Amino acid sequence: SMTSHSWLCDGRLLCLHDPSNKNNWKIFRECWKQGQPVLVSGVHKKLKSELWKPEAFSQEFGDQDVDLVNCRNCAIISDVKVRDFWDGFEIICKRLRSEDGQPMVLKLKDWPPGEDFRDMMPTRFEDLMENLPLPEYTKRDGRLNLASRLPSYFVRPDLGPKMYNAYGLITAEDRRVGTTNLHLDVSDAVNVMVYVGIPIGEGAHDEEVLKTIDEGDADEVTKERIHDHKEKPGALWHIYAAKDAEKIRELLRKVGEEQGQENPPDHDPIHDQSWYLDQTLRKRLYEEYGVQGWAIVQFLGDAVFIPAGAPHQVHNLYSCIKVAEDFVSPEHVKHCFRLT
Ligand SMILES: CC(C)(CO)NC(=O)Nc1ccc(Cl)cc1
Ligand SMILES: [Cl-]
Ligand SMILES: [Cl-]
Ligand SMILES: [Cl-]
Ligand SMILES: [Cl-]
Ligand SMILES: [Mn+2]
Repeated sequence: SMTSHSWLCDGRLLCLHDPSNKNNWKIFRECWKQGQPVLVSGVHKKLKSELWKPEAFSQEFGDQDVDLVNCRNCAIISDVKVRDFWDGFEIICKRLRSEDGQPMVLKLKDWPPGEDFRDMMPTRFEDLMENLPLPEYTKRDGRLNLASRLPSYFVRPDLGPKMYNAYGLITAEDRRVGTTNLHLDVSDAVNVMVYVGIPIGEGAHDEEVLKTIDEGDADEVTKERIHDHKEKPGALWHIYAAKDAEKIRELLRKVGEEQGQENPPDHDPIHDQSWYLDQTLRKRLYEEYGVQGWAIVQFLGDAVFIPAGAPHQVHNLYSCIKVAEDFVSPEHVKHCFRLT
């Protein structure tokens, strides 16, 4: 039967089921005030699916110049055409190859660039902004979004949204790599999975995806969305409470020293955006520092709410198109204040 919500991460994560329900705020706001992330499913059913396909982005914008990142080694591929990324999104025999002759796992950097999403893609902008969940928090002029209402004593987010496009990580060695490394934001954010591309060529890659989710610490109910409902999984997230950020910095300073990095005692390994917490590091954070996180699988049409100050990392299972909007809730405005 249809219900309003469920609890994932062994009861520790709210999952809303109706993205446009006028009463969602009554369930949301208590979890949000406690500094927890929230998942909202079903946003893909509200969108115009023809606007969010890789072949359309290639046809309309393919002649623009961009830089890519090689996810495996962080090498920058400079000044290529954006069609060279899009045409390899799902079809493995079209991907740029490294010198070993293997197809690369690539991330499309800063595209559309800076604040240009609205100017470059006005119809996509309308379709996304009109269908964001919790609109009093997430719309540019929502009553509970302080972004447009704060003086210069607060760090204000750029004008959004921002698009995040990258291929899926494939191999057993790839399990230790991030799509986006561990970092934090001083604003709140909502991140929507608008498209998941499951390839063909090296298609039959189902098995390494299940081992990644299982070793990723995903709960038993999350494993049921695959086997029972056949939903498309996009990306594995780990999110940590804002209150645990300094304990994470202590672990990463100790590990940086063990690995012969030579860092001053005060340097900030989260701001550096240079670490991915693999199974070994996540277990060491729990056992040695007492810190538990949330392991979240973001399926097609899931919106992940990330609280200001919360350290988080992202590992794509398949090729993903994500679109994110920043906002400033009253619950978490302390995180962007420039004094004390
Ligand atoms: C039978 C329906 C309406 C179909 O979606 N399911 C619900 O109960 N939805 C619901 C979601 C949020 C709130 Cl706050 C209230 C109700
Ligand atoms: Cl907080
Ligand atoms: Cl458009
Ligand atoms: Cl709302
Ligand atoms: Cl990164
Ligand atoms: Mn982020």
